[PDB]
Amino acid sequence: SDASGGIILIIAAILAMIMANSGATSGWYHDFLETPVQLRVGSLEINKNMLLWINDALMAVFFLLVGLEVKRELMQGSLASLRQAAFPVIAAIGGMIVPALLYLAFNYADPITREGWAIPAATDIAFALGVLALLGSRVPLALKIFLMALAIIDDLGAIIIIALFYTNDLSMASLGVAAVAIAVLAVLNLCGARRTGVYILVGVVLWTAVLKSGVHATLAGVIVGFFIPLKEKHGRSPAKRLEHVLHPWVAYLILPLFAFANAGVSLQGVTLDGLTSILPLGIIAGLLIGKPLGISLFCWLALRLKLAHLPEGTTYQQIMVVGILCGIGFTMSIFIASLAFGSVDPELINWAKLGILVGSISSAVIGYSWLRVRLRPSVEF
Amino acid sequence: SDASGGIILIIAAILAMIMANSGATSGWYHDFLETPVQLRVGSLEINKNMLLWINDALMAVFFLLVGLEVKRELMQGSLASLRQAAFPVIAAIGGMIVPALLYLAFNYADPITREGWAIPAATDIAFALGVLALLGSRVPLALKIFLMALAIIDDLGAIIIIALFYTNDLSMASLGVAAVAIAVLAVLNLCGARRTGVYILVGVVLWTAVLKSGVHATLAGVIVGFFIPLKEKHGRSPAKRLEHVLHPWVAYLILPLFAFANAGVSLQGVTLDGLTSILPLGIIAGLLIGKPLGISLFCWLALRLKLAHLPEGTTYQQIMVVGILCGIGFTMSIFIASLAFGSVDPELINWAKLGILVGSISSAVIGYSWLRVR
Repeated sequence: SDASGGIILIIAAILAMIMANSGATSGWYHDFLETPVQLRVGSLEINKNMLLWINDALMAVFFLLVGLEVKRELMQGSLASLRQAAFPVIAAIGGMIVPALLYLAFNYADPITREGWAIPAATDIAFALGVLALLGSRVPLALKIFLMALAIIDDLGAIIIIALFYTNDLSMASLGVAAVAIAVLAVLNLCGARRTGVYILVGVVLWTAVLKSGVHATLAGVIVGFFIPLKEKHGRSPAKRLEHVLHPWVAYLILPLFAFANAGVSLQGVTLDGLTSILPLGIIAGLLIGKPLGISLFCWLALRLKLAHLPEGTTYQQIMVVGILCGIGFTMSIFIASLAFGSVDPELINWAKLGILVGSISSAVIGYSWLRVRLRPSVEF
Repeated sequence: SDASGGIILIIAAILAMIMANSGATSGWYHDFLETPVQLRVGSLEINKNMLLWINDALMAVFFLLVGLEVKRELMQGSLASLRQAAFPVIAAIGGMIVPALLYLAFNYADPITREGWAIPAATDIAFALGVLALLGSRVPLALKIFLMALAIIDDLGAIIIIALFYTNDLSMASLGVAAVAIAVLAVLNLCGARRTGVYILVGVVLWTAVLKSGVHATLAGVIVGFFIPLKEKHGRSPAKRLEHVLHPWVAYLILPLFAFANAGVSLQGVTLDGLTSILPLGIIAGLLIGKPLGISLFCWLALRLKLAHLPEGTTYQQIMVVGILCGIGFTMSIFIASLAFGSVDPELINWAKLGILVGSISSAVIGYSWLRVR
């Protein structure tokens, strides 16, 4: 049903463009989105916009799910055995280096815009499986496994690196409470509690603790996911169950809402035909060329270097098309930009939005057409 | 396991007394509890204490559970049929009138302290079933049904009345959003959605909207509970399930935390031996005498007036003892006082805490000894 998740996502985002363009709404839209939000507890004052609380919450939840999933893979899936996992992993660290270097060579030596190196290295999972689910039963599962592993390694990779990069801002008190929350999660696991709500609570305390850092409040949900018990010992599993409960929310509510909030951009307001700025074309090159070339090349090199591939997907034809499909960073690229540029500049965000809008809808349509003539046609009669 | 829930509740409250008494901690305790909390959204500024957010949240959840339970009773339990429900209902409206009137006669014409008339009419369910579970398997289920019906009718009754009393404060915008949230709950129920989380979300919107009123933020959870589908059509029931999931939280976390936060009161600080003030003695009269006399009398009168009783509980001996057991308003009385006196005075709250502490530990020890021999 990730076809309807895809279409509801695209309806959301398109409705956000409409919102941010039409005069009658594009004012309410921005005055809502840029509304100041601050919380004061006696002397404690924490302030951000609406959009930043929204983003931090939504990505916290999303990466809670991603944490759950990457654990499941890491112990019972295509990331469990050192054999299977070799191919996606190699395909990833290559599907990230190339998108950056095509963007950094196009952004040579500009200390402001250098920091958005990790922008092409993102891939919007929902839009990829969204378009991919439009082809129906013609699509093999080895392909979706491969892609869903690639998206996760690259995105969680970028989030980890970005987490490591900006640390200057976290107070020792917040880091103390963070560490003690994590330790509570640990003891909670090792003492084995089925009750997952407790893990969630302590998780929220960890989130609030690092709340003054979107990348850390995001990474909080991944920590929470990583610390929820997996084993079916109970007869049921809490991690698997929770994940099953999340899947609908994060696909019908969380992502479409996030798109509705962060994909709206004014065009009628301003559309300067010169998309030749080092950011738009640097990013476009990082997604439309950086992704497919990185993926494809590193998979060739993976097969050569003794490391085989994930079964029944045509390495010459389909793998490279998945490589293109990796070039849609949409929501995740918007989030990464909103991390690397959120504090520094509000206008680099919009040109990044443009560049990644172009790189996305292009690698999505291009990847679509070369793929509609590569499925062996499920005949009906 | 409401025995362990009871003992963990009493450990929490006692630990709160220790907290608020011992010099080394009674400062941190109060500076934590009285810490200013304010949220600002552009021009929107909402501000309360830590204790007020804590109370509103905890009572929202609690009365979500109570909403669920009272619905379950209203359709599939002791409150379903007009026959069985007659006895607890009559026993309640009499177990509320008498506690007030014994407190209002003791608080004749004092426009400040009149308002706490609904303080003795509360009954801390957790402490009642907490001491009641200390007796073990000797306790019949008709008694627990009767008491758990009384507690709810009386407490939900007081909350409803208090909800209707102070309306002067709620903005038309917040009321508008409240009404539209409730409407969404309605449409969501009539279009039959299994997914209970949606009901919870809309529920939270309702809560947030009426957030500037503890009694309405509390009543929000009851609205949410009322609007969650009950039928076992799915093969399972979402309201029953959710209630089942709630029961351990609200007993092990919510109540002991609430008692740890609202039962701590300084004695070493001040203990004037004059507990003759119209509040302490009016309250004590309302709980220790008001409750048992109200209950027992209205149950006698219930049996007389054609309305029979709940099966296999001795009306002469046990019923009156339950009437005593209703005289422990502990947490609920604390909440009611924190509603009628939260905005008017910080010191009427503490004398209320004392009066209801006395009335509670006394009606619990007295109700205990007369019951260990029955």
